[PDB]
Amino acid sequence: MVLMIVSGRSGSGKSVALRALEDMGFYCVDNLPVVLLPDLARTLADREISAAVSIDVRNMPSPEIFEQAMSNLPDFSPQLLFLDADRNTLIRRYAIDKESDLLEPLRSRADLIVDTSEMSVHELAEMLRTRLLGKRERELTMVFESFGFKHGIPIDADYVFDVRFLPNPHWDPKLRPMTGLDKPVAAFLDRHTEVHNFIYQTRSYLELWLPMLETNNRSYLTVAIGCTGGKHRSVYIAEQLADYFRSRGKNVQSRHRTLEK
Amino acid sequence: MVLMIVSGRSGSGKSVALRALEDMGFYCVDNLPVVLLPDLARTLADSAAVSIDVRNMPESPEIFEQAMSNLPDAFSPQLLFLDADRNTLIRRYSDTRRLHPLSSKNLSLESAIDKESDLLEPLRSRADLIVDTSEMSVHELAEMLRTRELTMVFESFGFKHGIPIDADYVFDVRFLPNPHWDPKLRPMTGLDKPVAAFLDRHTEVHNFIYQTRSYLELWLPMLETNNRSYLTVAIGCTGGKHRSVYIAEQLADYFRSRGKNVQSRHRTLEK
Amino acid sequence: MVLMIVSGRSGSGKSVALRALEDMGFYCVDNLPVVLLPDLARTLADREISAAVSIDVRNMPESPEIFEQAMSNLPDAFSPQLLFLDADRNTLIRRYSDTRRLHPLSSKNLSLESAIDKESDLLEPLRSRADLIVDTSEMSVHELAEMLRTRLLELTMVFESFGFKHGIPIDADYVFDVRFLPNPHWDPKLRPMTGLDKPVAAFLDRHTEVHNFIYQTRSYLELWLPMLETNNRSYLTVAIGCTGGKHRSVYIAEQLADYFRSRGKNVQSRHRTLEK
Amino acid sequence: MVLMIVSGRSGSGKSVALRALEDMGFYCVDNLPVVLLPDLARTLADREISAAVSIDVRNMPESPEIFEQAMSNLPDAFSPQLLFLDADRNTLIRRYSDTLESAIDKESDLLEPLRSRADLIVDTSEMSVHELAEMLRTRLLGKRERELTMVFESFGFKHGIPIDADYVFDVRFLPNPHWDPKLRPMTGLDKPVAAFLDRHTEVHNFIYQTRSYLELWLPMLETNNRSYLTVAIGCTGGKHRSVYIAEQLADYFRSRGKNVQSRHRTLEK
Repeated sequence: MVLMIVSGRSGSGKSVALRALEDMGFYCVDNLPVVLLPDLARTLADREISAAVSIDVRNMPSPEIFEQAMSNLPDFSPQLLFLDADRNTLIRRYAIDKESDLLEPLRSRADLIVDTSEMSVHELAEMLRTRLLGKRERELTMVFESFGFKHGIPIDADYVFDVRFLPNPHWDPKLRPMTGLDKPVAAFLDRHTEVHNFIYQTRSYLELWLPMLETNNRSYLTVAIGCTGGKHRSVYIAEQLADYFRSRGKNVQSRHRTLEK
Repeated sequence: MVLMIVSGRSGSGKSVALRALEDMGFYCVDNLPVVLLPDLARTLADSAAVSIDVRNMPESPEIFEQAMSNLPDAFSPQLLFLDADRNTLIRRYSDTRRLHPLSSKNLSLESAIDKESDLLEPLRSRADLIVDTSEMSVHELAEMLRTRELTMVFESFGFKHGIPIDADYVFDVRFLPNPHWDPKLRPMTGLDKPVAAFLDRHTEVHNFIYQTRSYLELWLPMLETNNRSYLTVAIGCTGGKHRSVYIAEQLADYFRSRGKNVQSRHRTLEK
Repeated sequence: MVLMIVSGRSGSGKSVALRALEDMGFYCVDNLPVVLLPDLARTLADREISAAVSIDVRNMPESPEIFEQAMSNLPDAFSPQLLFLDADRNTLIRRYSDTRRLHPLSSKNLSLESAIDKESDLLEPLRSRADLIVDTSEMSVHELAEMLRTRLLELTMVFESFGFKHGIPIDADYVFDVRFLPNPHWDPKLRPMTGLDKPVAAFLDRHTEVHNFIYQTRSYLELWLPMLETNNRSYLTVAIGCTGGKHRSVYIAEQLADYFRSRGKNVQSRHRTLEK
Repeated sequence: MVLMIVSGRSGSGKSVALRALEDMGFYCVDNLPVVLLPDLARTLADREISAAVSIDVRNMPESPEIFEQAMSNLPDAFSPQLLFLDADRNTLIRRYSDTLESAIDKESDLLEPLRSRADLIVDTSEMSVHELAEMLRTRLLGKRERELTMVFESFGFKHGIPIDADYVFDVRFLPNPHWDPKLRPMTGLDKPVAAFLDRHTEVHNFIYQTRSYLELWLPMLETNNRSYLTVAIGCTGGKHRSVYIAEQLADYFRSRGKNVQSRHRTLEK
């Protein structure tokens, strides 16, 4: 039923908002010409799925075409979000006076507006899931936590997954002082087909049971990833699994026992 | 006037192609449905770049054929199909989003990427170009495309007169059997049948023609796609009257028979 | 004592293995002719050391009878063990130095492609009898070495059942929560029995969704079981747990256990709640 | 007919010398027990092929009588020659920590039987890997003064083909490392630009198929009285792809024992 029309200054993060919608299951068309907007909708109404378009400084038509084109919308209920963005922040993400004026028709009719000035990629993403799903507190909350077996299995765990067989980044003495949050330890593991495959099959196995765990009256679901030391492999896989479900819209929380000291 | 259809398995770099085509000046619309392709085309007549992906491929080619049929007269379609190794795609995946957010879940990442080549077989089997992005970084795939028919020229020269400035390749044949052994041939050239009958009756000349045409055929495809109108292959002996004249015309007739667009020149006989 | 035979295509890291085997303590002889292998072996016996030879494209005798005949005469107090490293065709190509004949001792080859392929054909006798095989394709210099230090220093699977109110068993490697499956406490007749007692078993067996959990778990375990087998791990512990540890977990644990018995594995079952 | 015995203190570069002997065609056995020396030789005598062994501190017997008894037992058809490398204390440490002083000092005692019989002795102290390799061919193949000389030079097509070229190969179609702005100030002698070109399978295959094409004709080009052979590789700028491929081709023929010389026209400005 919902048609999300994303707009905003170039550099504010409209593409990020658009990708986050896709991960939930929206069907998104980027930089579609304004005039064809209704044309798209009728063909997707019969499809029965939620849509998201982007109107960008390269795509805005005379403000009369925008009012005219949005008026011909059939079926589906709309909503227009655009973000504002600091000049120095917009430049850093990538004249400006011509680009601020052109978007004024869109700037004036937007149902929601978001200041993305201080937000990172992950931080803009999660803010937007929150404003289109609601900080739902009465949903199950998934905790993904990384631990080291030599320090003991966390008492609160519901599931425990052993990752000790995957490629060990302590083998490279350059990486030995870093953690799984640090970009080189990550790249070590990404070059291994089996690290990807373990992440994928694990979240797949959880999603098999997530409907039956979400609905029975459970407040938490605790998933513990563990290696020998809790510094490298498990820290990576846990944040990885954790950020996976975040994109699915779920209520997720990550915590790394060995690193929180 | 050109309609750029970017395609490929997820992980192959089509997201890079659109950003590059846009930096080039195309109008880029991502994930426009197939049926509406001409309607976008009709509105632009008064060059565009779209992407056909697993998320919009209609899974029955008749939807693709019908949609391409209604394309306006002012626009010409050209289909780009970036691809990469199965395991390379798996590594490129950033683990935190559905590979196919809009269709049912798969057995494996292996199976996920494999069903995607099966589904994309029509776009790939009509693909004007295919780019194996398997070895490429972010920048270099970009630049390969910004850097985006051949005529081969075989010309014979004499070393005492200097190497032709337009040469790309230079092959020295001064060591092959010298036809100056028969004084009858000494005033003739390699275009005259007797000098040819000498050089042909020596097995070792065929071997050089053979190994040289083989070494060229190794790189001929990669020279064809990169923006070269001409490829100049210069054969040279000492005077430029005998052995080079013959061999150069020989290489020419080979690639002629392979159908190539070939053209010959003899620098020593044209003065 | 061990006679370690390193093999593999050119570019695969056999040279790395020998540097790794040396840091570990082998007496390493590179390119020794096959025929002299027993002669090397007997001469190391009275000194009581394990030695490492490399059989490569430069010494593989093309006639497998020469390798078997030589393997037959090896002394008694030595046990032969064959390692064979390989890599992707093109990865070998990127590894090559460009500046040294690939096969400096025999006929030149059409193609780098045809060279590396000719090499796999010549080494199939060694590859087909290879005790372990290592695809070094994704590995750096250090990690091929360190991988070898790690398993130079057979598995029994334990499936055990517990109750969450009593705490997770300390020896668990994997813990799977089953508290969401059909609860057999619906039948108060079952309430004093355990998951080993036949009526409870017929309960859980009657629900299609219990088989699905049993099936989907052992299949998820099968994904990693090969790598846990080669990883120098003596035991693998899979703990199934419900709230009480009497019914659902006791059954499911015994199920997974009997499954891997049928694939032939080394399994042993345990129930922490029934052992008190 | 030759049996080359490479030795020296650990860190002297004997592994390098051993490999360089292989690239030319010796049959090399590393770390063979000293006692087995004659057994190896008897098996290679029929094979009609020239061999090289290495005697190292990990392999030299503690009593020099076993080494001398063993070397006496060498068969007729092999002629032994013993090469011995030595180097400065600080230099040995440096090559080693890329592979106790009371240990190297106590270990110096072991090698004296070999050192005092050394037919050639080579100071590898100030030498790089390429330099030790090039020196050792010189002391084994002579100064190849009357042999043909191969000249490999890289140029840029925008500056014109060098006049002395005998063969000219165009590589402008290969992955251009100017695509990575990081490489733009470098040359093909700089390690990253090489690493760029190495990840490409066709950069390897081009170097190989070119050196293969040249070796097809080299028997006839060496023999007829020709003093020089000049092979020019050219890309547009003569800074990256050609500079790399040219030196690669050159170091290949260097390892073959040939008389080689490299020159890069655009970089020698």
